[PDB]
Amino acid sequence: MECYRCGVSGCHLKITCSAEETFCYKWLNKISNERWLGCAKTCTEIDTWNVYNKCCTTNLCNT
Repeated sequence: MECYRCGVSGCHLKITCSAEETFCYKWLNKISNERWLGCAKTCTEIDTWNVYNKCCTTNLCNT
């Protein structure tokens, strides 16, 4: 499965999650304009007031 990570200037990068990671987590920090996009094992959804993290089990579900 492939996900969508964010480089240093771009946010449309298609990476490949090894057989180890099959989850697509996309966290957004409406404070430090910083987001944690990548593949992980479990989910850590963070839907607060400024932060918004969403995990997926499909393809490029984090774009």
